[PDB]
Amino acid sequence: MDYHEDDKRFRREELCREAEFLKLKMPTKKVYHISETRGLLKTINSVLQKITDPIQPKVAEHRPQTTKRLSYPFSREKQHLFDLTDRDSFFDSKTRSTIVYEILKRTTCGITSLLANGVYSAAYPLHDGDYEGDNVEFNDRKLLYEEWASYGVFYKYQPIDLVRKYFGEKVGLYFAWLGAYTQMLIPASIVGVIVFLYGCATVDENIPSMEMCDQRYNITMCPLCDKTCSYWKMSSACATARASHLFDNPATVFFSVFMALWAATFMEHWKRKQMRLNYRWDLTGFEEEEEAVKDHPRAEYEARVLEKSPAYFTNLVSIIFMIAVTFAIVLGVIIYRISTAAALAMNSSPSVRSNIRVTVTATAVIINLVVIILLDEVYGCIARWLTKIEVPKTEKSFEERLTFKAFLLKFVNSYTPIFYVAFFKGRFVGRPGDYVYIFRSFRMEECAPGGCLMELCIQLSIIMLGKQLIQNNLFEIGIPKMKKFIRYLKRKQRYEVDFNLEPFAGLTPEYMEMIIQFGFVTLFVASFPLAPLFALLNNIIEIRLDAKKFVTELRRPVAIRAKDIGIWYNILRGVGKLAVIINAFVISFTSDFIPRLVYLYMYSQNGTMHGFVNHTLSSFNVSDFQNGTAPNDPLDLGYEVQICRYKDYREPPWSEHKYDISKDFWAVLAARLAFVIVFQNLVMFMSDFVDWVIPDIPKDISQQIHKEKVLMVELFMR
Amino acid sequence: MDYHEDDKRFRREELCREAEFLKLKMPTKKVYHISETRGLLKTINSVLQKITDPIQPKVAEHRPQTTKRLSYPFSREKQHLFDLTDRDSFFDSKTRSTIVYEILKRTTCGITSLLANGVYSAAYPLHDGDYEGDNVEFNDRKLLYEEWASYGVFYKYQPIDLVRKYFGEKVGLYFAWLGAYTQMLIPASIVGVIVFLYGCATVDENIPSMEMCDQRYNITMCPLCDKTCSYWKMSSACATARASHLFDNPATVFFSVFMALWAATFMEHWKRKQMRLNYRWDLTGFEEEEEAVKDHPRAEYEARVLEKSPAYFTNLVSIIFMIAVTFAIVLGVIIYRISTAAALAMNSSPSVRSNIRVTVTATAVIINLVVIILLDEVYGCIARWLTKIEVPKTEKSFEERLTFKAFLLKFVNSYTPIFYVAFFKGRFVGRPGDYVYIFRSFRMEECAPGGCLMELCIQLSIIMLGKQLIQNNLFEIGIPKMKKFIRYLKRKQRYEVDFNLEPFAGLTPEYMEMIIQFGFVTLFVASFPLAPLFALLNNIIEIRLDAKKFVTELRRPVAIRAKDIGIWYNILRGVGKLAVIINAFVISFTSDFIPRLVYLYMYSQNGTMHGFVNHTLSSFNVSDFQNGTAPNDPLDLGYEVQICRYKDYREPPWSEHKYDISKDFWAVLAARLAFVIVFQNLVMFMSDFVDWVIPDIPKDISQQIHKEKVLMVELFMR
Ligand SMILES: [Ca+2]
Ligand SMILES: [Ca+2]
Ligand SMILES: [Ca+2]
Ligand SMILES: [Ca+2]
Repeated sequence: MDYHEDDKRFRREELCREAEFLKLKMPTKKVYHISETRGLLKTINSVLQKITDPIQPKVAEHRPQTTKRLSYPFSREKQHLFDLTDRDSFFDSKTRSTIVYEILKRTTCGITSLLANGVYSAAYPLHDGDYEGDNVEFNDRKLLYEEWASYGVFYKYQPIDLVRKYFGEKVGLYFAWLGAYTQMLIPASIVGVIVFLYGCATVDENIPSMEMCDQRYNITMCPLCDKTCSYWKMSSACATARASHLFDNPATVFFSVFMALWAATFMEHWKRKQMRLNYRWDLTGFEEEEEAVKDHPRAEYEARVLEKSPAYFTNLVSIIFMIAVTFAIVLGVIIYRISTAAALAMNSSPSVRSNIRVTVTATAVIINLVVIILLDEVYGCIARWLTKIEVPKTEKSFEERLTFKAFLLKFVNSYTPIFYVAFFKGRFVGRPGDYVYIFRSFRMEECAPGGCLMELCIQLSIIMLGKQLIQNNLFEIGIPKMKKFIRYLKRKQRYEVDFNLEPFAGLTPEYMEMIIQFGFVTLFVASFPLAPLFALLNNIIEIRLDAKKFVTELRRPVAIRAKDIGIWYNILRGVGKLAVIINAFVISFTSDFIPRLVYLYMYSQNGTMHGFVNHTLSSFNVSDFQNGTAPNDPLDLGYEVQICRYKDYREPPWSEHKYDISKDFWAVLAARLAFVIVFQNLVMFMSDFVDWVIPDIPKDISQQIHKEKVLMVELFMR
Repeated sequence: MDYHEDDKRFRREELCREAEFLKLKMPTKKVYHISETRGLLKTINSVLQKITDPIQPKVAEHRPQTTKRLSYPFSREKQHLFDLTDRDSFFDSKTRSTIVYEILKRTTCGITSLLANGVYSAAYPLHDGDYEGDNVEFNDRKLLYEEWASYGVFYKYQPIDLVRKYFGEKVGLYFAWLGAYTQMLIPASIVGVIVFLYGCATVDENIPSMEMCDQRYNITMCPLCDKTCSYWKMSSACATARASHLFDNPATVFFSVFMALWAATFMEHWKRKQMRLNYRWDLTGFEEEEEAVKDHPRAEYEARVLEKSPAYFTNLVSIIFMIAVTFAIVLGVIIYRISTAAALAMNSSPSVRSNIRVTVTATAVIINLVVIILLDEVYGCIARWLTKIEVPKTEKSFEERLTFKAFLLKFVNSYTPIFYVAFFKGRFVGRPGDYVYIFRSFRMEECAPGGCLMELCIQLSIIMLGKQLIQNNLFEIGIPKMKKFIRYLKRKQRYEVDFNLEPFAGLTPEYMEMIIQFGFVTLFVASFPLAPLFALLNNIIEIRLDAKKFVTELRRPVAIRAKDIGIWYNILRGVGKLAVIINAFVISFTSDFIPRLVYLYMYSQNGTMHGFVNHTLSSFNVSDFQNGTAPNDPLDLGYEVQICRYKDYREPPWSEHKYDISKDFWAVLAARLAFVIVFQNLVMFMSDFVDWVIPDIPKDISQQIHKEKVLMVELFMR
C-alpha cells in the first residue's frame, strides 16, 4: 500500500564520505520543517517526503498564495488568500508539490545547488495514477490522457483548466498559446487555400506564361550553365512558369497584406486571452525582487572578488556571440553552396542519362536540411555553454539570455538558405559577355530556368513538409523511445515507475520549434500561399503530440507559476516586425510582379500586356563568349543559334553601347523600391492601427475584476 | 482681517426664482458636510467656504490620500496614508482645496453641473498672498514668483517640488516636462550649431556651388515664369545655392540620424524622469473606474433612451471629423497657393521696379501665417464643438478626444504649407515643351531659382522666428492684458482680488504649442539644422512666460493629481514615428544629396565630382515653346539664346527621342528610393535599439521602492 507523498529525491546506494555527510546533513537541515522517509530496493533507492498541515499553510501564507473560497458572485467563486478551509486536504497535489519545492529551495546547505553538484540525482513530484490501465479510479492524469492527449480528440478544444491544475500555470499557458495559435491559423489557412484556388483558376488564362510556352515561335535562350551546356527553348521550361503563376498573382499581394494584418491581430488576440487567463487563474505578478536564490558559481565569484578586492565581460562575451552569429551566417550560406554543389559535373563521371533537372535541387536541399539539423544540435549546445560562461546572477536571467542566444542561432542557420535563395540567387551574376568567378576558378552562382522563385517555393514546401511535419515529429517521438530502449537494454511503486521516466528538460524547445514555425509562416508568406495550411497540419499534430509527451513519458514538472509567456512574446513581436519588410522585399525583388506592372503601365502600346517575355528577354551576339567558355556542344536543335536571349534588361548588341544597362532596368528597379516604400509603410501603419483599435485589456475582464474587488471589500468590512 | 478659507463660489446679486431656490438648496445640501458663509459688496458678491477637521480626514481616508510621516529611512521620509498628525493643520492649502473640491464634486443636486447650467459663475480656490508686494511674509506664491517665475532666473533650475506643492501634480508635471525638454535641447542645439559651422567652413571650398556661379562660362537657363519673363544666368543665382550648401552637406545627414536618436532618447529619458517624479510624489495610480461623475447631457440622453426603449454615431462623427481633416488639408494647400499668388503680375500694374525677388515669398508666407492663425482659432472652436457633439460619457474621455481632434487639426493646418514646399513644389511641372495648366488657364506651380529647398528653409526660419518666438509669445502676453483692459474700461480682500483674475482654461493649449514645436524640431531637421537652437530660445522664454502666466494672472487651479502626462506622450511617440520617414523623404526628394552621390559614384570620369551642374542641367531647343507662351521679351543679354538649360534629367534635343526621360532620371530616382529604404529601416532599428538599451523603470527608483516597502511592513508588524 502507498500513501500520499509530494516530492522525492535520489541518494546513490552503496570525497564520497563528505558526500554522504552532506547527504544526511541536508535532510536533517529540513527535518524541522518537513517529514521524510527512505525507500528500499536492491539497486535503486529513493528518499520519500511528506508535507504536514502544521507547516503547509504557514509557508503558504508566506507568499500571496491565492486559493478558492466558498462564496460566489454570479457562479464565479472568488479567491481570497487564507481564512478558512474546513477540509484540511483541499490543496491539490500540484500546490503541495510546488510548496514543498519552495521549502526545498529555501533550505540551502538551494536544493538545485547540491543537485547540480551531484550528491543527489533526482528531485521530482509524483504523477497521479496510471494512464488508462486496469481498475484505475479516474484521477486527473487518466482523465487528462483520455480527453486531452488522445489523437482521437484532435478536433475538440483542450481542457485548459484541467491541464493547469495538473501541470502548472506555465504548461497551461504554453498549451493555451498553442490553442490560440491553431485557432488563429484556421482562417489564414482558409484564405491561403482560396488564394491558391484563384491562382489555379487563372493559370490557364493569364498572358505571360501561355506565351512563355506558346509554341511555333522557335525562340531560344542562353545557357546558365558553367561550360558544358546547350541553348534551350524558353517554351521547354514553362512547367516552372505555369507553376510559378500559382505562387505569384495579384492575389498573393492581397494575402501578404492580410497576413501581416493577421500577425498583428494574433498578437493582440493572445494578449487579450493571456490577460483573461491571468485573471481566471492566479492574478498578482509581484514576484521576489532577485532575492530567492543566487547561483553557486555567482556566489563563489563574489567570494573571489571579495578576497581579491568582469562587469564588462558580459559585453565581451556578447560581441563574442555576435561574431559567432556572423560565423553561423557565413556557415549557413557556404553549407547551402556545398549542398547545391553536391552534384558537380554529374554528366561526365556517373553518366546518369536520366536528367529530370528537378531532382538535383531536391537532393541539394535535403543534404542542406541534414547539415543544418546537426548544426542546430551543436548550436544549442554551444549556446548553453556561452550562457553558462556569461555568468548571469539569477536563474531567470540565465534562461532568458540562453533563450535569446539559442533563438538567434537557430533563426540564423534555419533562415540563411531561404534568404540566399529568395534574394541573393541570381543578383550578382553578370551578363553572357562576362560573369564573376571566385579565385578565377569557376562561375559563382546561377539562378533557375524559369525563375528561382520556384527554387524558393520548393525549398519552403519541403522545409515545411520534410523538416517540420515529418522529421521534427518523428525525432520527437523516437528520441524518447530510443532513450528508453537504451535504458531497457542497458506492481512496482509509483515513486519508481515515475523514476523510470525521462526528466523534464524545459519548455524552451517546444516554444522554439513553434516560434521558428511562426517565422516560416509570417516571414515568407508573400511568394508562398497555403503555408498557414502546412502550419495548421503541423500544429494539429503538435498539440496532441506534446500532450502525449507530457502525460505519458515526461515525469511530472515542478509546476512553477508565471504570468507572462516570457521573452517569447517579444520574439513574436520582433518576427512580426521583420515580416513586413521581408514580405516587401520578396514581392519586389523575387515575385516578378513589379516588372509585370511596369510593363503594363509603361510599355503597353496595346492596352493589356502581351509580349512581356519578349520585352524582358534581351539579346546577345553569341560570338562574344570569352576564352572558350562557350557552350561546349552547340547542338543546333534549331537551324542555327545566332542570338541567345537572357533576361537582364540590357541593351541589344546592335546598339552603340552593347550589353549596357538599359533604361528599363533602372525603371523597374525604381518602381520596385517604390513598392517596397509604399507596402512597408502602409502595412506598418495598418499594423499599428489594428493594434490601436483592439484593446489590450479585455473589457469583460475589467468588469469582472471591478465587481470582484467591490465585493471583496464589501465582504471584508463585515 | 481675513481667516483661512479653501474654496469660493459666486451667486449673482439681485426661472430666476427656481434659480435662487437651487442656489440655496445646494449649499444646504452640502452644509451637513462643510461650513460656508457669504460676503458683501454692492455690485459683486461671493460665497466663502471653510473646511473642518471633523470632515477633512474623513474624506481624506475615503481615498488613498498618501501623506508624509515622522520616520525616515536615510533622510528620505516615508509616506503612509493616515495614522497620526499632532499638528492638525499640516495639510497644505492645495490639499485642502482639492479635498473640498472633491466634496463639492461628490454632492450633485456635481458642482460643475449647475456651474455649467449657469446658476453660479465661479468655483476657485484661494491664492496665498501677494507676489512681491509690501510687508508680505514670504508665502509660497511670493517665493515661487521670486525664484521661479522671474525672467532673471532663466538660467537656473526650477523649484519643482515648490510648484508641485503650490499648484498641483499636473502643473508640476507640465513644468518638469518642459525642464527636461530644454535640458535635452541643449546638446541638440550645440550639435546643430557645429553642423552649421562645418557648413560655413566648407561652403567656400565645395565644388557644385562655386561652379554654379563660376563666371566666364556664359551659360543660361530657361525661364520658370508664366509668360512674361526672360532667360537668366545660372551664375546670377548662386547666393541661393551658396546658402543652400549650409543647409545641405554630408553633415546634415549625420544630424538627422543624431536627431532621430535624440528624439528616441528624449522620450526614454522623460519616461525615466516621470517614473522618478511619480515615486517622489504620490505613487499609486488606482483611480476611480468611471464612477465619479457622468455628464448631465449623457444622463439625460440615457433618460431619453430609457423613455423611448447612437452607439455608432461616435464613428459617424469620427468619419465626419476625418472629412473635416481632409477639408483642412486642401484648405491649407489652397491657402498657401493664394498666399504665394498674392503678387500676381506685380510688374505691369504696380510697376514696383525694385525687384529683389526674395521679398515676394516672404510676404507670401507672412499672409499664409496670418490666415493659418485665424484658421487655428476657428479649428480649435470647431474641435470643441465636434467633441461636445460626440457626447463622451466621462469628462476625461471628452478631454482626450478633444485633444486628439484639436491636435490633428492644428498639425494639418500648421504643416500643409511646409509639406507642399518641401515635397510637392517642383514635382508635377512638365518640361519647357509643355507644362500643366489648371482649367487650361495658367501654369500651376513652379519651383525656385536655385532650388526651392531654400523656400523650405526660409519658411521654416520665419515660422520658427515669426510665429513661435515672436507672435505666439506676444499674443500670449497681450490677450490676458487686453482682456484685463477690456474689463478695466468696461485693501480689497483676497477672494475678490482673486476674482479680478482670469480663469484657468487648461493645460491643453500649452501642451499643444510645445508639441507643435516638437514636430517642427524633429520633423524637418534634416534640411534645416540649428532648429534645436530656435526651439531652445523659444523654450528658455516659454518656461518663465508660463510661470508668470500662472503665478501673476491665472487664478489658482484646482490642483488635480495625475500620474501620466496624458495622450501627449502617445502624440510624442507618433511624431517621433513620423520623423524618420519625413527626414528620409526630405533627404532624398529635397536635399539634392542623392543626385550628387549618384553623379560622384556613377558619372565621375575624373575621380571627384566636377561639372555636376552641367551633368544635371539638360537642354532645350528654344524654338519649341508652344502657342506663344515663349519669353515675352527675349532680351539677348548674351549674343543670342539658342538653347535654354532646365534641370530635369531629360534627353537633349539632338537625339532621336527629344525631351524624353533619360536613363539618369530613373537612376537617381532608384537611388533616392534606395536611400529612403536604407535610412528609414536603419534608423528605425537604431531607435528601437536605443529604446531597448535604456531601461524604462529607473534602477535607483526600484531600489528606493524596495527599501521603502521593506521598511513599511517592518514598521507595520511592530
Ligand atoms: Ca513539429
Ligand atoms: Ca515539438
Ligand atoms: Ca511659444
Ligand atoms: Ca505658450
